[PDB]
Amino acid sequence: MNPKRIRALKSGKQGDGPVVYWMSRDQRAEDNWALLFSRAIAKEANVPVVVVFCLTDEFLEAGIRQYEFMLKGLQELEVSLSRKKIPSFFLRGDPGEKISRFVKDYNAGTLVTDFSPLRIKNQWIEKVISGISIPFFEVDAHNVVPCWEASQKHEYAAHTFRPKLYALLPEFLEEFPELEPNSVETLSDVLETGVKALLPERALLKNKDPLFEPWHFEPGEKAAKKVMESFIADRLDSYGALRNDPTKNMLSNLSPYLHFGQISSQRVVLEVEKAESNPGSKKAFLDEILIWKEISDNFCYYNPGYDGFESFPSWAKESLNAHRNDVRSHIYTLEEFEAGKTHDPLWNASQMELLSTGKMHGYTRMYWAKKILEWSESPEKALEIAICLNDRYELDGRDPNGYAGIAWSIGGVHDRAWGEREVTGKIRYMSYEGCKRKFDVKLYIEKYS
Ligand SMILES: Cc1cc2nc3c(=O)[nH]c(=O)nc-3n(C[C@H](O)[C@H](O)[C@H](O)COP(=O)(O)OP(=O)(O)OC[C@H]3O[C@@H](n4cnc5c(N)ncnc54)[C@H](O)[C@@H]3O)c2cc1C
Repeated sequence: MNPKRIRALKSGKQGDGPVVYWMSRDQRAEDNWALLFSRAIAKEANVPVVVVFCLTDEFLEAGIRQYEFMLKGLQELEVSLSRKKIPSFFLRGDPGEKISRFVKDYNAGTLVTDFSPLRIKNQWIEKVISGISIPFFEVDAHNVVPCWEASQKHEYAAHTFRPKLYALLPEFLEEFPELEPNSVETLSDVLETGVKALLPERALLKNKDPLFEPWHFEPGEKAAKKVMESFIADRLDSYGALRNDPTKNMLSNLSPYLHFGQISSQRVVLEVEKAESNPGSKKAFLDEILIWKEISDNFCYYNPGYDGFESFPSWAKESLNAHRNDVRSHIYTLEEFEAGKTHDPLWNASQMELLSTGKMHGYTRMYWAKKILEWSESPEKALEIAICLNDRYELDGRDPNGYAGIAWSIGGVHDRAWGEREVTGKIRYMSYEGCKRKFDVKLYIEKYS
């Protein structure tokens, strides 16, 4: 219990009814600080707690691979919350209008949401505060250290965020207390109608066969815990020296569960720190789930233009601009990149892996984004192409981790200058020849036709 995890958004008259919790980024019952604080505030106010989720109108911007994954977990979440006397209300529409009408017609006392630094989340918040008179608070239930408490500014490098975050670990890395219980439309409805609207835009093969394969990642809080415990007892020892070999999938595979909030990163760290494994293989894992993951929330929180050329460091903007008029080797289009029609079979295999599984390997995701810059008309055209492709097919898309990693590959955010070659400038270059020495490229290409 720490009061630094909750920040007030608007102060008003405390109502006389139930505490409404606005679930957005953390779709789980266990290990949800925003859910725990909702009950704690409800208990001291002699009022029940209720959880609300808003299905936004932006779902038609992505495929069904993300729609079915999150909705299937919501079906498990509704039953898991019913076992704790907490009613889950699933609304469909704009949050600025659905939540404003829900608070008034339900007599809410205190309305709480979870933290998300993305622009669209701030878009809803601005409209919510314009239609409520009750207190409005938000809780960071996605980061071990609150994003505003870790650093009060945009950190420039990973080696500068590591001392600040690791110093605040003993105050914020704590066990999760139990969520004690209190004292309309079925989800199968919207899942059927939603899929029907996304079917014409589903990615297919030549024989009218859908490209997505949904047997790689089962959604749900239950399946998320099995993936964590399996990775620790079978892959944690080999994560250090095999995280960059996509031929062996020696990764946690938590990104679909982590992005949708189906599992807490603080719970994952607790189980890893209390697991006797290789010393080097462990330190490399927390470096990604603590430093690199929570620096992405830091990137989107303190940079309003996180998806634009303006958020690049000064040295990268000067480097890339001096190479805007350099002759590009090739200029593929959005339709070419989407179906993997480039002359680089390592890039095609990376794009084919994303279409068929919905989760590209960590190493190949850097090579995939940097070649987009090398084959684009302008750096700004690469940002849009990389964002549209990542957010449409990645199960972990539409996440601060994506915009930060896209800014890392194209603009060198949280990176330094390198050799100065044409087009890419001083940005870190990843050659096909350098990839042949790191791992078996012939194995990765043959794994995806
Ligand atoms: C251009 C680009 C786009 C990306 N798009 C996304 C995205 O939209 N959403 C997303 O969650 N990840 C994205 N990744 C970040 C990273 O690739 C993924 O976190 C990782 O691939 C997820 O698969 P994993 O859980 O099996 O990896 P693991 O090796 O198991 O990492 C464990 C966790 O640490 C975090 N993590 C790992 N690597 C990074 C990293 N480089 N930066 C920040 N956090 C990290 C992830 O949360 C990850 O779940 C992107 C990376 C790049 C370079």
